[PDB]
Amino acid sequence: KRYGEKLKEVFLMLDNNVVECIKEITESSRNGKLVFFVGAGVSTLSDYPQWWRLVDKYHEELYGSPKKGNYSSDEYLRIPQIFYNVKGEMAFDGILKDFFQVDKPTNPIHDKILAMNPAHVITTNYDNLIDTACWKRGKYFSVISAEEDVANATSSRYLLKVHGDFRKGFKGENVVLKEDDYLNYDQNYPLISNLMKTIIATHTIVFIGYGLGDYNINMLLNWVRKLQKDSFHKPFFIRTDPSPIENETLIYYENKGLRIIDAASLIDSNEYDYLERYSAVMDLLIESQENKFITKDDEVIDYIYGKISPLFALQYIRKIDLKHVFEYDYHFEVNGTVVRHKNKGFGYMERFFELKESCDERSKLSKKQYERFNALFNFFEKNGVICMAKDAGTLNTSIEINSLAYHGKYDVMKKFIEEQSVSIEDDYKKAFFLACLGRWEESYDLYSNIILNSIDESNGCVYYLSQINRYRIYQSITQAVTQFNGLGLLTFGRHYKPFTDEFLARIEREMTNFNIDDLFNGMPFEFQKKYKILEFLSDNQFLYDDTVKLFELTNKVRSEMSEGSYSFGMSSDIVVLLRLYDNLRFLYENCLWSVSFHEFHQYIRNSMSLLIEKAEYERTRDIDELGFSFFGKKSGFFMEYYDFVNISRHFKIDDIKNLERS
Amino acid sequence: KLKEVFLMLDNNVVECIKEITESSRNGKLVFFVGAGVSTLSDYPQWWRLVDKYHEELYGSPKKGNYSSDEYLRIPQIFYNVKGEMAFDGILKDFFQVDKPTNPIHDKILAMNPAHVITTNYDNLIDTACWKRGKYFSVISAEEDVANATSSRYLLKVHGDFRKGFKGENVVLKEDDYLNYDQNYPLISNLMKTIIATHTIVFIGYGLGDYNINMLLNWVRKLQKDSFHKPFFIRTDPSPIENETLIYYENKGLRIIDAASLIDSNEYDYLERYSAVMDLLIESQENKFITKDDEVIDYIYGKISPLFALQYIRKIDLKHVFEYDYHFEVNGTVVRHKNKGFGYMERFFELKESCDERSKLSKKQYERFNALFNFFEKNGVICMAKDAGTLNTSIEINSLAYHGKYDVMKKFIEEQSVSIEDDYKKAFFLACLGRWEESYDLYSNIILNSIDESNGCVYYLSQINRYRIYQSITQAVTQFNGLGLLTFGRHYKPFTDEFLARIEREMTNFNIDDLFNGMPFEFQKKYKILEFLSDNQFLYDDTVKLFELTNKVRSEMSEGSYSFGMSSDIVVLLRLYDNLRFLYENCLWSVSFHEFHQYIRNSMSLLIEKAEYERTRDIDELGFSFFGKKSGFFMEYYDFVNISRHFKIDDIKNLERS
Ligand SMILES: NC(=O)c1ccc[n+]([C@@H]2O[C@H](COP(=O)([O-])OP(=O)(O)OC[C@H]3O[C@@H](n4cnc5c(N)ncnc54)[C@H](O)[C@@H]3O)[C@@H](O)[C@H]2O)c1
Ligand SMILES: NC(=O)c1ccc[n+]([C@@H]2O[C@H](COP(=O)([O-])OP(=O)(O)OC[C@H]3O[C@@H](n4cnc5c(N)ncnc54)[C@H](O)[C@@H]3O)[C@@H](O)[C@H]2O)c1
Repeated sequence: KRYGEKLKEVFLMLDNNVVECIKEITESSRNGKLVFFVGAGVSTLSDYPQWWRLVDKYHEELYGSPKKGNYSSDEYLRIPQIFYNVKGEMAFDGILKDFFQVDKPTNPIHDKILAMNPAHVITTNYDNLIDTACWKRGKYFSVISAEEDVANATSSRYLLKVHGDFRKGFKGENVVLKEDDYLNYDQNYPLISNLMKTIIATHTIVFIGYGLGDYNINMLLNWVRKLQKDSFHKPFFIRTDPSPIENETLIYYENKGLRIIDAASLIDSNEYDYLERYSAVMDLLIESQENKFITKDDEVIDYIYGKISPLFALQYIRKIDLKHVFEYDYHFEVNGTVVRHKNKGFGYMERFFELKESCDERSKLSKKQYERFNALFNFFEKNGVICMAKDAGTLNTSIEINSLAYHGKYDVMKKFIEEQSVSIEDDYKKAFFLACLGRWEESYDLYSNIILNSIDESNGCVYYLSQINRYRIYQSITQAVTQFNGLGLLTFGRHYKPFTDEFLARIEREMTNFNIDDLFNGMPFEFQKKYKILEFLSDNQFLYDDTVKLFELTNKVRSEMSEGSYSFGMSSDIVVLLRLYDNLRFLYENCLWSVSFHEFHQYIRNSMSLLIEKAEYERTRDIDELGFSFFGKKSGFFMEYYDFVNISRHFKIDDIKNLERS
Repeated sequence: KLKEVFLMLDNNVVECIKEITESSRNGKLVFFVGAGVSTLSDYPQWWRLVDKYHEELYGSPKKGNYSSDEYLRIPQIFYNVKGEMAFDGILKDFFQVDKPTNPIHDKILAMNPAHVITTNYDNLIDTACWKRGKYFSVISAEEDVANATSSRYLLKVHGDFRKGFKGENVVLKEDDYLNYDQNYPLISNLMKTIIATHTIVFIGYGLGDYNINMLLNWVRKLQKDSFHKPFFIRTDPSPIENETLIYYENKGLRIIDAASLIDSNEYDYLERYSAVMDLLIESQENKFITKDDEVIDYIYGKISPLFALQYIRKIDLKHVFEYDYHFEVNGTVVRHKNKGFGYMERFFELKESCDERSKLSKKQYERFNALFNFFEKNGVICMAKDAGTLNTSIEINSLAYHGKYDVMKKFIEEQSVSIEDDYKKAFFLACLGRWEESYDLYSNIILNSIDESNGCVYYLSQINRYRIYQSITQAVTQFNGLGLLTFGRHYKPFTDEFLARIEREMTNFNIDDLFNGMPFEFQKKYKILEFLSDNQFLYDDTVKLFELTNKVRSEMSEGSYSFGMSSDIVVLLRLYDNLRFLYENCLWSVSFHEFHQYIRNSMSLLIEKAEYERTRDIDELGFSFFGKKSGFFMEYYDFVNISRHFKIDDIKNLERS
């Protein structure tokens, strides 16, 4: 608690450089492209026998007593080999076994490194501690200690254990410890050597547990020396030695390709408080990831703008989608009021609403922030966002859909189609209108053209939506052809051929072995991060949770005793109606063809029928409980133009008769 | 016609085709695309330019086959003597030209390759990609590796002229090849890491290619049998001899000579390409069930992982076989969306006939026995058309269902011997009133399941622990706020430290990603369990109940009287199947409120239908002797269900109605 503030004090103290390091690392963490090269120090915390202690065992067994001290890199690798060569190989394995067979505990740092959502973890350790913490937390990684495993992996995420491991047996052949092990590494570990390097090239590397004079750190530095300048992202280093890095050192290693983050300088601790140093440099990143470090109105404005700007390409956003956009930090209700939800940090949305309420506070902001605030205000007013539920009141709700297709303006749609397009969005709307009028070959051609142009235009959204709509158009064409060939000729009295053989053959040939499941995955990770809410558009079926939620309308105990638990003092009727309206508006305003499928019609029918049945039952129970004059002819369900058109479009004669007689 | 080709395909060919297809359905195939593919699109073959340099340098063509040396030297002699400008001039002239995406390009992208490494300077693979609508990050220069934005890559290992038709952006002359790893260290490694972790299928190269031969000399060094032998799609007119087939096969390759697959004239290239490319590999994407033993092996492969569980819902089986057949609640099997050999019908025929079972070879009768036992226990009887007199029975062996609390206490007290006993003990503790002990035991099981296993018990323990934590949180919420008034005292079932610890431990846990984070092998083997992590477990049954309620109430209003089987039997069958599945697998989902509501609705509809069918014996039997006898009557299981899943208000309402 007090330290929490001290962590923030450290955070305040962080020079721009440490903040930048933390910044890129935290962004990388989120992108899914961080890797941690975890060395020995992170396990000396768990007391895993340090190496000098084993090099020392060998010195004492070999010659007779411990060395002077300061084993260099050479002695680190040669005393093990001398013993191996002179005292034996089966003894070498016994010394190892005695020290390394001891099961140690798992440190706090092991879960922090894993808390940052590391894409992979490279490690020059034989211990199975990263590999146990992984399991405790549930993070499944593919451990690669041996060459044989490089190809027999399962996940793309990896626990690359360079320098082997004792999973197969405590023998110095299953690990890299002595001089020859390190000398012939490339020859004896070709695939693991490469896997480490490709990962270093692509993902961001944050070293933790190594010295700057470590053998491995300086080996990688010589490889990176070869790499082309700016062909690689510089790796970060976490120096947890117990003192400030001599500025000279900082520079040399900085130029060699490191970006040190000395903990000794970021906090103050005793000479032997190694864990403290780790936690300091490690916590700044963890908290920073959570965006807990934020105080200014400009900061929350920038955060919300960065989160919201990509959605401007759309026309309407469902209230449920906003929950996923903000990562469950807030609940977005159909009523338009938003509430806090598992948010441990600054109330940025509270600040945004407070700014909206008061003009002077808005004037306090800068000019660019003022423009961003204006844009966000416009977007929120369009999508229907109100202040917090605490500050709520007699909020109203009206349904309005801006779409010529919904209102059946066939003449206006044809006139628009006949016009000359000016933008790709106009082409998308034209294709949707063509599909709505039954002209499906023209819609397919226009969607193909839009797909061809968007990829070059860098319009990922239109590209994705056009691909989905083209697939749906192809499916509709296929089912229509099957129906016409199966029964169309009989009922019509004559065989009808709306589509020529050449077009059918061409579409069959072009869309062969097509898979809509992998469409979203292949898009760049930037798009997947910005527009994740659209993933559900690629699923085979949807609107299942909404259908399941209809059970509440079938409840009977509510009439005897109802608490209005749904939302805040709202019945399930209003919630379901607003959910249906939101779904309808989102589908119709975004020009999506999925409206024309059986599932949507069935969902609409079920919702409307259950709502009307609940209204009738409520009226009957009200009449029964009180006198007949009380609600004798009261109508618990009120209809409007939108309900009329919905019923007309989505109900059959049998459904209407069943509703009327029910 | 390809049927004959298929028939002819030797075991070798079909084995190659099998692995290539299967790797693709997993997402691990990679195509090494060479020059030939682009010559199908009449792109200047290299020797055309080697010969252009050999003419502007010397004065004529080499009138001979360019060796591996002259391919790389003639370009360099010209560069060293005629300069960079002209070198790049001929480059612009021959290569600044548009050519069409040949058919083989699309075939390749139809295999949905994970990556496409290529030694081509052209952009034909890239165009086919955009046209197909398949994205790939193109890496053709060192810098591109660090700035890529996708997992998939179009690694152009010899550069491309996308940055201009200069020779500085490509590998063609000799110095470029000699200093390759020095100049392209990142792309060199990337290719090699993919080769190691993906199945490579070369296409567009000859066995004597410089590149093919260099890769093979590196695989020699791998020297740990840690590499998947790369397939090589030969497509030269003549048939590959045997001496070479042996030598190059030993050197690391798996040749698939198209000449052997299909006969052709000396210059029929797109023909040899297509046959091996799609008319075989792509056309063989399906199964090859043609023997009495392959049926048993396939069924055992699809059914073995389910042995870890105790019972399987019949409806869920629809997803096990990928919609190949419809499984009905009454135990009947119907064909649906299956165009290949009928293997379940063959299995049923073998079950009926003992001689067919005797025909099975050794080591396969035990698998048939296990499958027969599993199907008999699950209740699958036979195919629909051969249906006999189906029967209905109820049997739940779960101890907690019958409310034998003392027996569960004794079981908990007794020592455990296997993690299954620990799971049962955790379920018993949850059903007895110990949330802390159940949580601790679930955590213990999660910790101790590190050893090799199917990963099922670990996943179920995680889900159960999450649900138990949710129940603990709700209990605390209604204790600290309402427990004071309910009992008049501040009841403290759990200490603050335990609550804080459990809150801290899973503050980052997200049930949504629990299934995705599991190994890929588990996902393709135990996919049915995914629905256990959301309300999708109870979607189809609820819709069916709604439809049946609507139909039954419509018939009630009409007043018709059928003389056949009751139309609400499916509701009872689904209800009992769901109860058995949830109770025999020791799952906490039995405690959910939506499950209680569904049970209440189903039994209320059943009771209403029974009450209506009770009174019909006075109208239909009063005007004519013709009538019916079938009905519904109370029993122990229904009594327990009602006592557990109904409130006093619902029972009073049913009594009134
Ligand atoms: N060969 C030797 O130099 C030698 C000989 C005898 C004793 N020691 C002892 O070993 C200790 C560490 O030296 P080293 O061999 O690891 O090389 P080192 O000090 O270069 O270690 C590099 C990294 O290991 C981490 N680390 C070191 N000791 C740690 C600890 N106790 N807990 C957590 N992290 C730790 C540090 O954060 C550092 O970043 C020294 O304090 C020294 O007393 C070293
Ligand atoms: N040796 C030369 O440099 C040279 C000189 C002049 C003419 N040619 C002519 O060019 C042809 C191929 O020359 P190469 O040295 O590249 O052969 P190659 O064997 O090196 O070709 C490599 C791969 O490309 C394939 N391939 C060859 N021609 C193809 C085509 N037109 N379409 C599709 N795939 C094709 C081959 O089957 C082989 O698998 C020869 O038939 C020859 O008549 C070659």
